[PDB]
Amino acid sequence: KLLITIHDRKEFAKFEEERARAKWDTANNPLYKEATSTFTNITYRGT
Repeated sequence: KLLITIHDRKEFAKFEEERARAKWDTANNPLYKEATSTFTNITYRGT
């Protein structure tokens, strides 16, 4: 629908993937203005 049609949803399931890092987030809100989900900002390498 958005870009890949696979992780566009799946990173909202395990939250461990994030291709575009929630980006589309259509599984939650319209874009990502409300509450998007990203670990990649704090889970960089493991610090």
